[PDB]
Amino acid sequence: PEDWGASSRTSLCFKLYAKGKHEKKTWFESRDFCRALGGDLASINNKEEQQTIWRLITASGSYHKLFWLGLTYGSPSEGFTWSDGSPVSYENWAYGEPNNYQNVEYCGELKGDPTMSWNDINCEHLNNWICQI
Ligand SMILES: [Ca+2]
Repeated sequence: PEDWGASSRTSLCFKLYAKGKHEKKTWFESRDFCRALGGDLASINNKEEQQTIWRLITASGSYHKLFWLGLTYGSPSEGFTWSDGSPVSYENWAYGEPNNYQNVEYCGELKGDPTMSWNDINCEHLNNWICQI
């Protein structure tokens, strides 16, 4: 769908998900859902993509929700990775994150407010999610 608010043209498309609580998915379920449509969980690779997603969040009127992104812990040599294979270069971790709290947080979620900050959280948490194609 045409992004009238974009400041530059791209054919890449982000889509926000989950209107109701029962729809919410684990990180793995969200990854699989987006791949079943031919894409993947969203990666956020620069500030422009972050702003594009923030436009989608405000346009959807679904505020202050948490969304799975494609962030997942890779290894000590890599740190975090994106499920779509992009290197984690741009980062927007919240203060004190990622913190692998209690040794069980290996997936990344977006706080859908103007900060657009990321936090690592347990992959089995039920969240909204963002796909990209
Ligand atoms: Ca955390």
